[PDB]
Amino acid sequence: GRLEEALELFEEMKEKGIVPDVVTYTTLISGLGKAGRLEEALELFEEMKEKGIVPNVVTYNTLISGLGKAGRLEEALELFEEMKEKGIVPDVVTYTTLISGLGKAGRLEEALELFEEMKEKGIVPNVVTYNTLISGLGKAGRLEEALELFEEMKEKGIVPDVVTYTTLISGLGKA
Ligand SMILES: [Mg+2]
Ligand SMILES: [Mg+2]
Ligand SMILES: [Mg+2]
Repeated sequence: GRLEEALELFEEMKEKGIVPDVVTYTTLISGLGKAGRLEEALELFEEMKEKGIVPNVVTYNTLISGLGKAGRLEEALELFEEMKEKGIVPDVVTYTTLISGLGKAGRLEEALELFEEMKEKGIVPNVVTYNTLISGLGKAGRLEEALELFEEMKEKGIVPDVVTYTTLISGLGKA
């Protein structure tokens, strides 16, 4: 939790000619993210790329999570495209965050497109992914597609929970 001290040592090591590496940057970017200090995490991320330190999936996940949380979806999507271009493979956490963020932003057609894509890449969606999409479809009156996803999740052995059922029961009832 002691971020201002960690940052002090970080500055100290650079001043002593000890070169930070991907672990150093990751730890700090994560800590900064969790501390609300997203802009500072992003500055460290820029810096690590200038120094030739290559970010990894943990780096991208942390920033995308932070940006998604903050509603900064255009920038979260920029990082997502960048990570795929660098051949850093996104994982279920990356997609969940984006589909959730695009969810909350009511950009539902884009969330469904990412959902399609994650399945093409072999990333297995989880109950959170399905719940977000089914909720979004449910609220838009797109009941038939919500029911297809509900059927799909059961078929894949993802077990629905009470919010999944509520959403659908609500739709069938008031629609
Ligand atoms: Mg920036
Ligand atoms: Mg940029
Ligand atoms: Mg770019």
